[PDB]
Amino acid sequence: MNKRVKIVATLGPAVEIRGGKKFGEDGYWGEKLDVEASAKNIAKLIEAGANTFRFNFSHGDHQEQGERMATVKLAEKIAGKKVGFLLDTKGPEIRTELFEGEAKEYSYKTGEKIRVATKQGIKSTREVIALNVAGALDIYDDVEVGRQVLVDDGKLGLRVVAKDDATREFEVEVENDGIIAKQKGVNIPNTKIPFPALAERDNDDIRFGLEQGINFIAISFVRTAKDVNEVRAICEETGNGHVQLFAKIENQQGIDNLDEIIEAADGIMIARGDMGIEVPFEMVPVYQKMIIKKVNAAGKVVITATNMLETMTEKPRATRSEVSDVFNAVIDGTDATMLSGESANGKYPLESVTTMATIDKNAQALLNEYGRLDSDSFERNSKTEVMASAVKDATSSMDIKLVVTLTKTGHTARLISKYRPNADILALTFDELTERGLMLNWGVIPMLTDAPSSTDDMFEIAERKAVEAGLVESGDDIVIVAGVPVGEAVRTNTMRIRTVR
Amino acid sequence: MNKRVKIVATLGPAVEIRGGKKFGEDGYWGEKLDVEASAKNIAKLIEAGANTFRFNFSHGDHQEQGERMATVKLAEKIAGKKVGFLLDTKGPEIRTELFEGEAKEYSYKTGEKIRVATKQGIKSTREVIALNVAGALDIYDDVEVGRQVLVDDGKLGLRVVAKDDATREFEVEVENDGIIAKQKGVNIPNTKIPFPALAERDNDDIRFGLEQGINFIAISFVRTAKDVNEVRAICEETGNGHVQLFAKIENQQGIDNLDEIIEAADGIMIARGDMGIEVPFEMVPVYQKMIIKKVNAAGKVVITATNMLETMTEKPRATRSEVSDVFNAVIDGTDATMLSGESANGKYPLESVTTMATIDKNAQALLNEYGRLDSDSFERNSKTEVMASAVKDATSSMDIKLVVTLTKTGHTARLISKYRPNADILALTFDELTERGLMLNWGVIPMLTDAPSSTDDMFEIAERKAVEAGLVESGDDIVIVAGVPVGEAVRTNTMRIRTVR
Amino acid sequence: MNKRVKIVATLGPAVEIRGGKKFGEDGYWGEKLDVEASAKNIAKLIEAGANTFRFNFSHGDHQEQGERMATVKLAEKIAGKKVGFLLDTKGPEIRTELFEGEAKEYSYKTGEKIRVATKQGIKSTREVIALNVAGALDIYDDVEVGRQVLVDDGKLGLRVVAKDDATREFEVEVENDGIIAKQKGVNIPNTKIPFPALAERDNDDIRFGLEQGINFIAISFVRTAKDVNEVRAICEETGNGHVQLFAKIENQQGIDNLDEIIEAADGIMIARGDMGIEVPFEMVPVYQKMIIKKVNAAGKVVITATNMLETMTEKPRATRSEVSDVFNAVIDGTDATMLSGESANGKYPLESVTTMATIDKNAQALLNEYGRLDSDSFERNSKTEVMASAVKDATSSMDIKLVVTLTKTGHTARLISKYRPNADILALTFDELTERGLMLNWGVIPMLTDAPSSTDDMFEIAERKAVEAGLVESGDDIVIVAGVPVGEAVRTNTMRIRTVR
Amino acid sequence: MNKRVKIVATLGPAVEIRGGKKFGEDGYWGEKLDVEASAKNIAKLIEAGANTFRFNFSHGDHQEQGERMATVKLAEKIAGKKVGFLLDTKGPEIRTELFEGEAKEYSYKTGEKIRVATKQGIKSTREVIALNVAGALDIYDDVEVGRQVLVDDGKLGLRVVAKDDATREFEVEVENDGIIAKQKGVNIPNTKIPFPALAERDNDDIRFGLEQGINFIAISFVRTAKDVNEVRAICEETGNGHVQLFAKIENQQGIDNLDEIIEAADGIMIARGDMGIEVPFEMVPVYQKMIIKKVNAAGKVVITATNMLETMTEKPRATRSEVSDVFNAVIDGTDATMLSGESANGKYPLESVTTMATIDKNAQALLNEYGRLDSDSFERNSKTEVMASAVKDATSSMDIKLVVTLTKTGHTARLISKYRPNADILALTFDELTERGLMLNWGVIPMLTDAPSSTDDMFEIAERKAVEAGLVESGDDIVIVAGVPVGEAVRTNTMRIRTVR
Ligand SMILES: [Mg+2]
Ligand SMILES: [Mg+2]
Ligand SMILES: [Mg+2]
Ligand SMILES: [Mg+2]
Repeated sequence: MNKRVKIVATLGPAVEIRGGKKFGEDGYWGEKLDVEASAKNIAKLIEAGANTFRFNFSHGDHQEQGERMATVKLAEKIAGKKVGFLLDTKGPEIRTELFEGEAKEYSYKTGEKIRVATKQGIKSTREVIALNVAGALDIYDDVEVGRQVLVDDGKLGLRVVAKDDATREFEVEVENDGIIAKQKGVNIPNTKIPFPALAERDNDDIRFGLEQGINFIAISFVRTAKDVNEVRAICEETGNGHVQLFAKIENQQGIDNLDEIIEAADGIMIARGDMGIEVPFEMVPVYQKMIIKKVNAAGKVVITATNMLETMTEKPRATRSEVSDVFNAVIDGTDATMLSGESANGKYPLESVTTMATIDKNAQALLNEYGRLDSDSFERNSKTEVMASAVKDATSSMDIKLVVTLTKTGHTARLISKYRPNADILALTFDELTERGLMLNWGVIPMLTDAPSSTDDMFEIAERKAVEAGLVESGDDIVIVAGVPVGEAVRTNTMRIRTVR
Repeated sequence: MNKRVKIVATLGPAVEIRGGKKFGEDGYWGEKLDVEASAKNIAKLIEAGANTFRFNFSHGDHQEQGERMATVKLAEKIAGKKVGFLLDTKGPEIRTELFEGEAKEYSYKTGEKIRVATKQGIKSTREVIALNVAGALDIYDDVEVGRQVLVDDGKLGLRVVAKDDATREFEVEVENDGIIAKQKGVNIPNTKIPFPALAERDNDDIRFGLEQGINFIAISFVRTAKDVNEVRAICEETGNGHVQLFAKIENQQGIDNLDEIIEAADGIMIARGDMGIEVPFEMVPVYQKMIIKKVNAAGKVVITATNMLETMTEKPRATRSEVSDVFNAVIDGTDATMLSGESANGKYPLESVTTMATIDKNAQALLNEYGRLDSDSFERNSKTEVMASAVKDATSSMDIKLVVTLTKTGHTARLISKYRPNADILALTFDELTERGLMLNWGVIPMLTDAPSSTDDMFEIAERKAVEAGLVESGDDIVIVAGVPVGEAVRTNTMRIRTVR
Repeated sequence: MNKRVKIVATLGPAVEIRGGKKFGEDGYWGEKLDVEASAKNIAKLIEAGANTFRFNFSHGDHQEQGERMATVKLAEKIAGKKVGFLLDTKGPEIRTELFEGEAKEYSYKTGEKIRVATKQGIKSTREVIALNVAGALDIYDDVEVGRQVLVDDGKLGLRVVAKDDATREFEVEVENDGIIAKQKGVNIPNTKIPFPALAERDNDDIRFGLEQGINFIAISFVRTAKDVNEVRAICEETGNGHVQLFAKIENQQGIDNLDEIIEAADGIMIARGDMGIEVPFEMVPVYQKMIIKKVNAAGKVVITATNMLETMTEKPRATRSEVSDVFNAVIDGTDATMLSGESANGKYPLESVTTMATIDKNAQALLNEYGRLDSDSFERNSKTEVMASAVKDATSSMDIKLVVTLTKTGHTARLISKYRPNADILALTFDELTERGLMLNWGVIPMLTDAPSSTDDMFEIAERKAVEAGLVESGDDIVIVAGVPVGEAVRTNTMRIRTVR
Repeated sequence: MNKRVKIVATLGPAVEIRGGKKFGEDGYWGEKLDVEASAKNIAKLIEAGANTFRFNFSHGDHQEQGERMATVKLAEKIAGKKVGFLLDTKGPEIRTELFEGEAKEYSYKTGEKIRVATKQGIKSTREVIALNVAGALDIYDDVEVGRQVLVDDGKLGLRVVAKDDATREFEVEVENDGIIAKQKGVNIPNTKIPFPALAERDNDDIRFGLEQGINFIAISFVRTAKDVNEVRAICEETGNGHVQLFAKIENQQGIDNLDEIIEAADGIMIARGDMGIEVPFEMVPVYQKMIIKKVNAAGKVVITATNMLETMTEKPRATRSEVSDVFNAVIDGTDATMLSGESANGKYPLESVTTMATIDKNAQALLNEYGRLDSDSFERNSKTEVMASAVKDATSSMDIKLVVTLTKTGHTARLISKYRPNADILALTFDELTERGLMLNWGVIPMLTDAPSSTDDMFEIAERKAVEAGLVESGDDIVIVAGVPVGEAVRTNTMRIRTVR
């Protein structure tokens, strides 16, 4: 069987070996990276069914990230299977500042009264909490009395009951017992802090990433089309127009402007962590279903991500609720699922990938009977639409082992992908950028080949590759779809059903 | 603007000129056929939408029929358009014998008692009626007391009330006021007169016909598959495998065995004349609809025939009932309509064709909304069915001006024909037998061309021909369907939607 | 076994006995109506499936029509079954005037040149034709050069090639060999002769008719809603609100304004005679199907009329084309079929009815599989529509022998009628006007009974009547539908499936 | 809005107050129960939307359980809303024995070798583990070499590599690092230990429960129909035939025999805990979907249960994966969801109920567009089926606020429940057993009322109750469904749509 649902695995130290020393062993950070040993460990993740690696630019300097990408390049060589490179921007993050006296955290109780400091550069005390705002913004005038400041995944709330113009501070009340640790996430819902469309740090992060060579960018805290287009401008400036941009919907502004953001972007990442704090917690499953449906209708790529298998950071087997969650992400019709901590810094990086894939394959057995995605709802008054519909009805009506595309831009592959055929899709292409850019599209198995001389040659090549890759043998039925001639920039116009000789 | 429903026109004297004298004028039969001027009259029928000519071998010797076929051959050259040649067998006909004293007809009254003579060779009297049974069969032992002998289209009935073994005669009672003319048809329902599967006259008629060159044969009074296969054997023997056989369903045995007859034959002719006498009169519309449905499901050709525009034999304009009748034949999904008397020996042969075509085109504008044929009912587990389904859905979903196919055997053209696309079907072929054999298939325009070297050449040829024939112009969308490669004996597997340059 | 399609039979002399003498026998017109023996003949029509009688006020004075209505009243008492009374208006008819010298008809040839006289009161000559225009209108100023004057069912055409202002005449050319007899119909297509919305003769005809007691009125040559409302006003004035008005669509203005006419009227009569002359002949089947569809969607009654079984005027058995025509009227979803000449002044009035019913019952066995009416197309946002839908689905899903309704206004019966259930509809009512007014609605069997005291009593009455009428026996399933309470003016809201005890 | 999805809450100490002392405070078990104070706390759970309480007979003696049920009886009085009483059997549980020297647990490492003791009565050592098998069964001959013994929720595995016939012990290897605590669950998959269909302890538990008064029984570890029928026998013996039996599918034998078990039982409980250990972990979501679908098709009740909101035992807010899991249980079309530990012994009993309900209401907003259950797939050739389908289509086609049933046995309520109307269902009934037995049926709001005298009275009562309960006001549309007359034992036959006056 072929895992049709794509996997994004966040890379980190959990895979990286230093002087024969694994993550957790003391003075690990002291020793230097063994590139060969980690690449061998990364190769086991690729084999486990990871399709793309995520470089989270919230943590790690350019040296750290760029070296990691160099290791993956060699890991591809060991496994002999390519994968996509995804960069994740820090964006307008707010964190709790460091504590005076190397205090790591403090405990509070409900009813307690404390202050939050809007001044930048200063350290935290138990009595006053200093915020690290990205790009050193003053947020004093942008958060009002009665607003809510949340710390460590929204687990601890502080209600703003007064502002002091004298010190530019917020007087807050502790809503529940909890811990305020240093370097923890801060969220302030139902606010519009005037963060730039593009902050200078994120410009640098992307430019550094584009220089190393990336296939994707996930833009954090996308509020509007403007935020996506400011990144698009850089990609086109640097001669990286092939880079596909995922808007991360992390907040209410993102949901309100979802329609214009989906138009602007090449896909969406459902960022459930930040989203769960910013909107009612019991409403995240509603937005997850709605968002996947609309992105699919735009023919674009959706990633369901964050806390998919949270517990496997610490424990070898997931909870029944995590397994259910990953299971229904496939049944809503997500293109891709994402491991963040599980693969970056947990104790079970390879098992988390193996757990996620096995669930992904089991759900795809139930897609036919239970799948929430419907191809019938789509418009059918255009040549591409009737041609895709005919391919899907083929796979519906017969035992079709494989749909085989020859695609210059990969357009045909995204078209058939969108219709969710009851078959694996071979996407044959003529350049590596197009090959690696198709890695997150549902059911699509990208393969590099030589351009065809003619339509008959095209049909020869398609059968020859699928047979050589071992995907089909004699007696198996395949569908061959293309914009003929493939060399010219024409959209899908041709379909051929072939019994493999 | 392209008549999708085919027209079968019965040929006869009505078009034939003799010493410059039209049929009806004084001593016409004396003078010889002015072939050239006759062919001009047949040419105008073709130009007015006739697609096939019927040679009814019930009337006319071989010299008469063979001459007529020669005239049509020259008529196509005048028109510069080809048509199919259909032979209709006499079959197991019963007729009233000639009258003593050159009397033409006799009048009877209800309650009158008379006799019917089973002896062959003898003449008719007013008081005793002699039957001309095909091949001089004795029917005394095959007709029972209480059976019913019908004369002149079942307009006059005679009940058998007694048999006389001495004279081998039937004592009959006249059941309604009516005329018994000489040479009128005789029908006996609910009987099994043991006529041979193939009678010696019909073997010779077909052999003569096959020698001249015919594309179709209509077998009269088909009771069983056996009757069809006896004719099939001759076609195989003589090297005429390409000849397509229509079973004429003219009787109860034919209705009961319709399923095995449809398997045996290449299509059906609904013979409403004989059928109306043999079955309840008010049940003819039930059998017409049922038969069309089943023949379509077998992918074969159905012809609705007899009294389609009866009154246009005598009068320039048809009745509103006749216009209705031809109209609903198209809406039940007949491949073809047939004029018998209107074109063979009527006063308005050309007007009958013109009236029939205009009705045919009007009905075809209502086929989409009101058509009683449903292509969704068909099985869809095979590559021909999914490929035809995709062609039909294309024409459903877009403005498709033309479906174009390249077919060696014509299989693809019959396949798309069966699915009744909302488009004209250009069927490009490589031999005249295949061209002429496609002439009765719904919506199919057969055209001869050269075989394609390659699949891309195939796509070039299809667009080039449809543009040259004036069927499509620049900007128009076409579908191209084929079994690739066209030279190999493989069924339909390839579909291309092409914007005509 | 219950004829669902209603029959309208035109009454006339063909059934009327005079001094024991049938119509046709010597000096028939001299002798007086033997009412009792005539009523016996009308009784056998009702028994053979006539549901309504048509009094055509084009021919016959008030004395003649009023006597006929009296005979039908006594005919129902002989049959012990009731029927509806339909009056047909003369309307803006044009006829050829009487000939000088008691000449009955004259023969012309193509290319002949003659004149048509616009003066009123004058007689016809062979060389000059005088028109009898209803209400003595001058049509000289309302007909243009190049227009076409048709005589005897549009069988003979005269082209207006010149006008003479001096004599106020049209110079015409005979366009085909044909007869101009006296008292024959005259038609001028593509004209707006300014006939009044309601002419004084038709006001008096209706007033006379309403006085006798009629259930329906067919308004001839309806051009607009205005023409229908002028008649509506009289029905309201005279306390005859219950009279249901059928617009006869006889012309182009009627076709164009069909939408506003269907809103104004209680149903439509498809008048194929006049319509065939006024519109292209081969377009009559298009308008018949379209009109039936729209009238059904308005929940109203459609009657397909004229030349349904033409030949049975002269001959005992119809043509196969006529049987086809009446057959497809039922399959297009006509509520009723109408014999005009066949029952009014033909040799086979009772046989015509018997032939028509037998065809009607045969077609109704094919309505489920082939019926071109679709009740799924109807809007479903209201409680009547969901309630009717549920009744139709009940009859679809189970063997429902009968639908039984109790209706004060008859609204529920028209509702279920509109949805064309696969069941007979017993409509129990509380007054004769409502009983007789339901007689032309498809599948509805009107029966008088006593109002119910309660909903449970309603369910008792419905089962008791259907058992007593012999429509259902023990073990049979029925559906009971009503607007509860039946006494209150409320639309259908209640449905009960009952196994008959 | 009305929570349509039912909630089962497991009751326990977390709600019970002892000498003003809550669970966790030391020497709590010492003090006696305050009945009034706990009932006040249980009343807040009922208000929070708990519909049924589960008494888990694995933990607590008869004194403890029977007192708890007495408290709930008073809690109903405080809240003034009734709930169902569900008893859960211990069944063939295997637990780890107590440890010598009051050792609470021991730590092992992979590769370690230890023995498992099949002798009963004996205590545990670190070197030898003693099993507490229900009813003191010898399992030595029923578990084979190569089998797998799992402890604490299958988190620690021991592979059987040898059997010692001398001591009747299993030689085992530790598969993973883990803890073996005392009184922890033991599972041995792919074994058929010959536990009785009914063990003497479970007979006593049920008989004690039936005496106190229960509405439901959940039978643990159902393998076959036989296991369900042995409990059915007791219910009928004791005059408790109204008690509804849920088979808990906890094992492979249960899944293999699911069809015969669903026939035998009144519903199913998906017991995900035991099931997750007994079958592949990644396959629990597959069995959850399949099981819900089949139970629905049988018209029976399904409960999705175990670890629905696990983390809320310790923490005030659930994980995003738990919220997703509870969300998709509603979207698969579960009748009911279940809290076990969360409500029995966690720190957040009332918040767990409130969390579960809020999720349940949010999912039911998405049931219309995304619901996996389909009413169209059901048979429709029976009176009840067409009547339910008509009710569902009503709610589909209009804004129906409420479906109102009057039901003697509650049959009509289960019928409409099964079709999952887009409306709340008032189930009006005449006895408390029927009222409390309907509490776990999806969307059903049970209410006691007086029997109706007549059908009209029935329609009065239905509107009057729904208006008095505040469920509908003037202008709101309701559907009233019943087997008329309601007093007689007849299945559903009547439907009425009423605008609330
Ligand atoms: Mg985030
Ligand atoms: Mg014949
Ligand atoms: Mg008229
Ligand atoms: Mg369990």
